[PDB]
Amino acid sequence: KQVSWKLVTEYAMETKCDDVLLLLGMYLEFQYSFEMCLKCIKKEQPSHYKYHEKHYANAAIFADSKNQKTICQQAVDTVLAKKRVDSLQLTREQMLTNRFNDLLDRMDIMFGSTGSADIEEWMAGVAWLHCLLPKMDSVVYDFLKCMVYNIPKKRYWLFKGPIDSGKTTLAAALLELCGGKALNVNLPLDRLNFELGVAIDQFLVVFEDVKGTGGESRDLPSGQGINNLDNLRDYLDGSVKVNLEKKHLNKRTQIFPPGIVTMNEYSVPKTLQARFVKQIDFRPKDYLKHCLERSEFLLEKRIIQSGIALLLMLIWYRPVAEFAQSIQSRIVEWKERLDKEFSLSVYQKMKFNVAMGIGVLD
Amino acid sequence: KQVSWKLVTEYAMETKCDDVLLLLGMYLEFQYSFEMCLKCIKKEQPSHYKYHEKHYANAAIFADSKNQKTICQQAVDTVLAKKRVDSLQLTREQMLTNRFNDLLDRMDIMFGSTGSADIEEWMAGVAWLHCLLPKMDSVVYDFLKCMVYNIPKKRYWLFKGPIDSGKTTLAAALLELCGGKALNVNLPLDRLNFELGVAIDQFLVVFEDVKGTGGESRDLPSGQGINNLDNLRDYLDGSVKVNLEKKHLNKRTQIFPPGIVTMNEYSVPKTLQARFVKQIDFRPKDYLKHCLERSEFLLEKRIIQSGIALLLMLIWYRPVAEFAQSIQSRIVEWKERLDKEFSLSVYQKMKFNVAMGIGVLD
Amino acid sequence: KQVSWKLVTEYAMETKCDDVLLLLGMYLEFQYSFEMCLKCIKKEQPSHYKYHEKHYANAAIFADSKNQKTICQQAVDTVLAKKRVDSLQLTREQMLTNRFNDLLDRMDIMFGSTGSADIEEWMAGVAWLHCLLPKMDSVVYDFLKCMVYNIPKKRYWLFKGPIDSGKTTLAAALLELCGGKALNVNLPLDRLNFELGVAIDQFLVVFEDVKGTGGESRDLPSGQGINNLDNLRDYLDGSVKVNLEKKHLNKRTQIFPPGIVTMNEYSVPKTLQARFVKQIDFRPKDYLKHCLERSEFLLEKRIIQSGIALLLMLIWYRPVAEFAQSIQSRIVEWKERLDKEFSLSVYQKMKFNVAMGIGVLD
Amino acid sequence: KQVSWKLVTEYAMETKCDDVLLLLGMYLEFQYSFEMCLKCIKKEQPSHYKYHEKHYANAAIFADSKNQKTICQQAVDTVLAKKRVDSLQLTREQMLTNRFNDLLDRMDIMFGSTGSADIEEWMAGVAWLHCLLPKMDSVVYDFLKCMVYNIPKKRYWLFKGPIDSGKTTLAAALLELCGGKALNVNLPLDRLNFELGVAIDQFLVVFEDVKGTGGESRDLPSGQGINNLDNLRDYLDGSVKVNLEKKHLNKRTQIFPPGIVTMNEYSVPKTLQARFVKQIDFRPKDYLKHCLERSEFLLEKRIIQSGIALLLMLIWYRPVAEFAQSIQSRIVEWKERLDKEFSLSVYQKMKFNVAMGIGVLD
Amino acid sequence: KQVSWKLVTEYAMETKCDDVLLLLGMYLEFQYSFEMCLKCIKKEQPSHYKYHEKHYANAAIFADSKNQKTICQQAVDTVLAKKRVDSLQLTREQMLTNRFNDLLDRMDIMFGSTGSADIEEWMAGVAWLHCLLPKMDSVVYDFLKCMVYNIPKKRYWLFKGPIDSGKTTLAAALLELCGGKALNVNLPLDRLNFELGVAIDQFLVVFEDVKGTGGESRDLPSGQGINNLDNLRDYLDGSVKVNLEKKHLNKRTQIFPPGIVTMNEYSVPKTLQARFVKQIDFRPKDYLKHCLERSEFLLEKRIIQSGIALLLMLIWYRPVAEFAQSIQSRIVEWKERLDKEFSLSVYQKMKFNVAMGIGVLD
DNA sequence: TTTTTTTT
Ligand SMILES: Nc1ncnc2c1ncn2[C@@H]1O[C@H](COP(=O)(O)OP(=O)(O)OP(=O)(O)O)[C@@H](O)[C@H]1O
Ligand SMILES: Nc1ncnc2c1ncn2[C@@H]1O[C@H](COP(=O)(O)OP(=O)(O)OP(=O)(O)O)[C@@H](O)[C@H]1O
Ligand SMILES: Nc1ncnc2c1ncn2[C@@H]1O[C@H](COP(=O)(O)OP(=O)(O)OP(=O)(O)O)[C@@H](O)[C@H]1O
Ligand SMILES: Nc1ncnc2c1ncn2[C@@H]1O[C@H](COP(=O)(O)OP(=O)(O)OP(=O)(O)O)[C@@H](O)[C@H]1O
Ligand SMILES: Nc1ncnc2c1ncn2[C@@H]1O[C@H](COP(=O)(O)OP(=O)(O)OP(=O)(O)O)[C@@H](O)[C@H]1O
Repeated sequence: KQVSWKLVTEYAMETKCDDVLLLLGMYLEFQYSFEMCLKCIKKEQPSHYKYHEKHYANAAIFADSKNQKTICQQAVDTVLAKKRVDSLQLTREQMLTNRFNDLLDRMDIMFGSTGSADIEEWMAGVAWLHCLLPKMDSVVYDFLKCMVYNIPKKRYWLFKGPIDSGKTTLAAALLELCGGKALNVNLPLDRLNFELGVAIDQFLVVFEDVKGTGGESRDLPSGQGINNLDNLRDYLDGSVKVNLEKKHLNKRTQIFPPGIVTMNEYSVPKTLQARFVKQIDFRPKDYLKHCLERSEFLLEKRIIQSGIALLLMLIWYRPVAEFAQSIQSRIVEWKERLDKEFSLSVYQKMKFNVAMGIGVLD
Repeated sequence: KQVSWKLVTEYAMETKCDDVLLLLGMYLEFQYSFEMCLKCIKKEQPSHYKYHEKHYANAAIFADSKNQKTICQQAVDTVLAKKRVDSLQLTREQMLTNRFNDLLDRMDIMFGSTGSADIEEWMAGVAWLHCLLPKMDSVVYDFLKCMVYNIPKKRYWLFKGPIDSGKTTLAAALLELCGGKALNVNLPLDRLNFELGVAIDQFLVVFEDVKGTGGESRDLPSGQGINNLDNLRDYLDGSVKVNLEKKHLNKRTQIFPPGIVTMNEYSVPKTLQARFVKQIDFRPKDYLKHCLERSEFLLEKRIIQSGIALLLMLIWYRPVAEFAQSIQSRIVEWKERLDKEFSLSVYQKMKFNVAMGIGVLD
Repeated sequence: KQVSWKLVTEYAMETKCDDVLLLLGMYLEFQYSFEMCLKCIKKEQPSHYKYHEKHYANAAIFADSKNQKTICQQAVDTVLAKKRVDSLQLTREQMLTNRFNDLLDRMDIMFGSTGSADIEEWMAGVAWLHCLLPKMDSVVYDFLKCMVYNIPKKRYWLFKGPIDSGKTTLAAALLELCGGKALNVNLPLDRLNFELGVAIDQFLVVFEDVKGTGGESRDLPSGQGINNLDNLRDYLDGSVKVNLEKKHLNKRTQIFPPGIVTMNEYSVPKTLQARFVKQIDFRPKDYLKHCLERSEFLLEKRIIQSGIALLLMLIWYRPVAEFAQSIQSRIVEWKERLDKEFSLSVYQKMKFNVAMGIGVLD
Repeated sequence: KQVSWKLVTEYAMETKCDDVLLLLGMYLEFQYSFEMCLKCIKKEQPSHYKYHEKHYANAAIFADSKNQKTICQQAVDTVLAKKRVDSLQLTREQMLTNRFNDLLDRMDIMFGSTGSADIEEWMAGVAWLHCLLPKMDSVVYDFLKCMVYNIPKKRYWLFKGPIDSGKTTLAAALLELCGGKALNVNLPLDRLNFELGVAIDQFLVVFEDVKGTGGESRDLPSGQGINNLDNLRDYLDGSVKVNLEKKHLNKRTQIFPPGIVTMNEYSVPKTLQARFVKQIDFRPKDYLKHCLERSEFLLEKRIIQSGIALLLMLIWYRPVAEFAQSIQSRIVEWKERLDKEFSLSVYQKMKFNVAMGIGVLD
Repeated sequence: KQVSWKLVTEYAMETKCDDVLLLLGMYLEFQYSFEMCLKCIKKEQPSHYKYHEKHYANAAIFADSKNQKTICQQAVDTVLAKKRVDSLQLTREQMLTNRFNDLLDRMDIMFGSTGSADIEEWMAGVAWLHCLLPKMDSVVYDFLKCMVYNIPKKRYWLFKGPIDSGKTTLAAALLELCGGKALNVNLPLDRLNFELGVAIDQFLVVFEDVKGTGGESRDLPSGQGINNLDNLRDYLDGSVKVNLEKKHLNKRTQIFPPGIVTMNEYSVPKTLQARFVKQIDFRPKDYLKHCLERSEFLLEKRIIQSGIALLLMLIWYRPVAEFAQSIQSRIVEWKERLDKEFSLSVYQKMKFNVAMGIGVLD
């Protein structure tokens, strides 16, 4: 009798697991009899309780194997290969669809009866977030389209505002929605090339709080970020491929992803501002501050930064046809649930409440 | 007949051996006759005497294997896998339960029939610790709670006071209770960027004495930390995930852990000052150090900076319900032992000798 | 038939051999017929003549094997594994008496009927040696106690003094007496990461003649060595475990060994002086030079370097009660032997020759 | 009927071969019929023609093997193992006694019937070398004795003086006589760690023309060598065992070899000067150049660089009693052979020609 | 049946195949039937068409193997091993004769009826080369004999001249003539250690265009070359075996080859100046320039750089007597071909054209 | 995995 390396490879695929120890550990759990498994009876972790019965017989014989890490390494290679194929063949449209489908799957758990989350608290987050900018959901939808099209030159958005104007909050939320990375170009010009290597194969990137010079008039400390950027023109426009470092390893060539730039109100050289479409800017607004102060479970649960919160806002506001055709079925049922759960006047209470700067969950 | 790899792996799981060499050495000890194993008869180490008879026959065959380290490598992977699994499938509350459970196991054996320390020495330790700062047990319990929740921004406590004021001393014990690491930022900014990654997968972190700049106002050596820290604000508040830098080494996207700052009395820009939940002051105390020299077994045995002394201190003050709900069983069992073995009056005598700074024992 | 890996492993354990090439060479000597072995006949090395007969058969078959280095690798692992086990489970006393026993055993040879060197020379060495300092025997008792008791922060000693003050010599004797290890420091801190690997599982370590800074006014060459060590405060203080590198292997984490450091009389930072129990001066008591120049066998034989000279010094001065109990009869036995070979007059005659800087003997 | 790994190992021992590729290359040559082997018939180099006919049988089957490099590695391991066992257990006198036996064997071939060079040209070279320094052969005898005794901190000789004074020349012949390695320390320290790795198990080292600083006043180009070397006091002193690198090898711990430093006359800091027991001040000597110009065969055959020449000098000059007793039988024959083949009057005539600066011969 | 590893090794041997990928690719070409092989039928490369039909069947079986890279590894190591053997066992003269066989083989193909070299153009090259310095043929012969003798500290020639004086041109031809490699010492001192690695087992080296300092007096850019090279003084002298390394290889110890240094008019330190046996001063010359314009087939076919051009010059100018006895017969045949093909007046007309600054042809 | 590169 023999271990089926195939069945392990299935488990790795179905779970999208790609750490050889994470895989090895979880498969070994299945050696004990599913018949009595506490995690199963407690319906505790889906990547366990969905699977324990299926894999039981193979996991038992795997537990005797003299070869365990070799099997897991071949299984891990299979999952990395799948990512590699997808990265080079898929449309950007499909990638976002995949990313969206995964978030909806995790929301099925969070707000399922087994789940711990409260949909009303998360919806309170959407109201506060929606209030942050006029026509927030149109801003979000425009931004998403822009990333999916990745049209050259028309690729980069600028976020301006004072400290605590929320730009870092929203950037993080978008980055959690789409997937991507942040970068810090305030560095001197030697470190920069290794720094930029981070972007390789990412869907999206973000430039955090760049520093100009002479803004210390406005008490904004000087730095070189702008002067670095104003010499990175060819990366921003995305019109032609560039070579990206990574430490020790060889250079690789691709188009530098689209992205977002964030700053306090330093002066922007006219050369650089031409690189941006659609400069958004942010004020402070005392009532949002007072509201957070009276509904701190938002922050304490990290709701306001979540990609899940943005997805909920899109479902609440956008027409179904705006979603990619595959997920439209899941979109319909989530609209259905949300319509069933919040009658609109509930949401009007929440919005009106935030406008009064009182605690959104009155 | 041939070695059971499974039995070796059970022993590794049961004894939580991380190290291939440590595993190999101990398992080879079992090859001699259990039926007169003198180490067992001397009841020296549980890791041997609790297992030798059970593992004996397999250990005999193990000695003749041509392949020994390969068996041990796979067994060690099994233990490391269990860590990685738990590290992604638990509440912070569960982790503390496990941490405390294990320490209590050590107290059980250490103060057992093997009786290898006098509890009173630790109680003098507890008494010394408790007199350091008002309601010292509450300080532990509330800082502890604070670290369990990891609520954003409500995350950093400042410890301040002169040289040799015990701030370093306290943290070392407390960090040993919980698990985590120290850090330094008295650094030109590059060297900050090579520290950061030691925080990876750390439950908690601590800043060693921060050199502020311009310290020579106190005649303190100036160093870089104060401005660096304000220029690190988000790592404090733990609002949004990041990835962190050792030299070279790996990271996985996570929030920067909560923590503690320790300080000789440099200034703070109220920007950085606003980042904190608490200030707590320190000094040497002169009767107390004249007690230490009169009480030196405390320091010889290091108990003064054992987290065990904190665990014991908590058990003396806090009520059973205030504890991890299953382990509450063990809590009463130890409260029974402690309250039986020690009246409040004997504690008051120690506490009084502590108060005099005379050697705690009389 | 086939090689027994067991018998090779026994030889490695029994010799406590440590290097895989050394073992391979050592064992292959046994392949020749025992009956005529010249090394056996003329009793040159215990490591050979004790064993050739016992291992001849297995050595003959070993000499043919196509796997010889693999066999030796497993054996070397077995010796290393025992070291690792003992490093955790033993008391610092138990370790120290193990060390002393091997010295006693060697002396049973070196003054046995073979007795390959003449105890008078060694005692003359011991004379020059105790004559180096006030209370030298008591000073070493204080040192040894300190190293067993292994207290944090109060953990290391400093030697200071001119070129040829002898400080390095005394360290080398204490290093051998304990069986510690020695570490360079005058290097960049990346390279350090693997030198420190030698400190894994050692009773003790030493650092040497560290290049200070600003020394040039005295011709004293400044260097990175001092400033590098400014960082390493936990390693010195022994406040918590640190992980250490080892090559083609796991890293491992433990408290860093206690130790000492020596210097010629550089500057010292006020922050680091804070972390040594004891600082010791050394001087050109030039008449000692005059003697040794004229007593050269002591130096040629490295007698005044030998840890044996200190073990002899200890056997002379200290009461058997001051020794660890288990060996105490061996102390009597050797004490008697020296009394049966010497008297305080004889020592004091030699002592006075050293005091006179005249050749030790008349 | 497969390859005998034993016979391959035996050949490697006989030849004293370390490089696995050199071993592989030479052993393959034996695959063809020795019966006609031109390298045999022309008796070209002895490491072939002595051994070919014996090994041919096994060399044929070796040539078909699929494991070839693996077999050669094990044989190379055996040679390296032998060097390490000898390094620990022989007296330094024995090492040199064995070394002299090898050179004497080569002199049997050099001046045999194969007779590739005549004894008079080397004896002319001896006269040239003895003319270089006052009491040359006495200096040779002193140096050997110093290296054999290996007295700690009295281990190093400094060769100093202007360019083309001959210090490189003299160092070269000693290095051949004793066997050892050259090292260059002028390179940056971070590279240097692996340079010293070559010194493992070596008898002797020579550091070549390290560069100082400040002698630019005379145009001596400045460099790092002195400062690098001054980090290495320990390695010079031989007081204590130190740790040595190799690529992909863990550190070896041993005492670092003694030997020679050459310099054009930069200044030596006191701390470094203190570590040289002797210094020799070479000087340019016009008539040598005019002799050399008319004695070209010396340089072409590299005669004055051979340890062979120094051995011939010692045999001409020293009492038989100074040689280690085992060799003295051979010394008698070489003394006889020399006195047979040369008058003293010829040697006197030669040294006169040298003294005149003329071509050595008339 | 099974792959014959011996036959692949024979192919590698007979093609001198140093690179494992190049070997693999070419051997796999043979798996198709030679009977139709277009590379054979169009006689495109001799290292294919000579061998295809012989190796065919073993190529077909090799094409199925699962070990293909391992077989190529073994074959390539024997090619490397044979060079390693030859490096030690040949005389420098006999090496040079082997190299001349190899160039003379290539010349049989080049100037063959097959192939395309019109020897008229190459003889024009000899004319232009013979103009560059007085007594050109004597200069080349003197260099060759110097390289054979390899006299210690008389090993290096220095080429000085204005930029554009043919100095790298002449070096290029010598390097091909002798075999050997070019090095760049102007690198930063860190990289330099791996640079010198390529010298291993090479016969000759050239240092291109070393920058001095202060030559900005002529607008020579300054750089490190001269400083670095004087740190390598030991390597030039060639008396003793230096240590060399390549990436991931442990060091090899050998005598560093002789060679040429090229530079513009920088000042050169006395120490480094003393290492050169001969200096040659190149200069711009208008007639060569004006000739070369009207003679550009020389440059377009690189005749002026080729070692083949120098060989033709030697064959023209030097007696049969000066070659070694093995090649002398083949030299006579080439002398016969040249004298038949040309005549003095034809050649003299070329030199006359060049000196007149005409195109070489009229 | 070390090593090389990074890091110095
Ligand atoms: N309208 C607002 N008025 C006042 N405070 C606000 C407002 N919106 C958000 N904040 C506060 O700002 C805090 C910090 O948010 P965030 O880091 O995203 O801002 P930011 O503008 O990007 O800041 P910075 O430039 O300092 O990084 C939030 O946690 C919230 O408490
Ligand atoms: N309150 C106290 N009473 C008695 N002794 C104390 C007290 N505080 C500290 N000391 C002594 O000083 C030692 C050093 O304490 P610690 O390193 O924690 O102080 P620190 O304030 O962090 O010092 P520094 O700022 O100088 O680094 C303690 O371990 C203890 O021996
Ligand atoms: N009292 C003394 N007077 C003179 N010389 C002494 C004295 N004590 C020791 N020495 C000499 O010191 C020499 C070297 O000893 P050692 O290396 O231990 O000294 P050190 O002070 O550590 O020197 P360094 O700092 O140079 O390494 C010995 O050979 C010995 O002869
Ligand atoms: N004392 C001398 N007088 C004259 N010529 C000498 C003398 N010694 C050496 N020579 C000549 O100088 C050449 C180089 O000698 P050598 O390399 O030994 O000198 P060095 O002083 O060590 O030089 P450097 O410091 O430059 O390396 C010898 O080959 C010989 O031709
Ligand atoms: N003496 C000369 N006078 C004028 N042009 C020449 C001369 N020699 C060669 N040239 C032409 O110009 C170039 C100059 O020579 P070369 O290419 O060898 O450059 P270099 O300046 O002498 O060398 P390097 O770049 O190594 O310092 C040649 O390639 C050739 O085309």
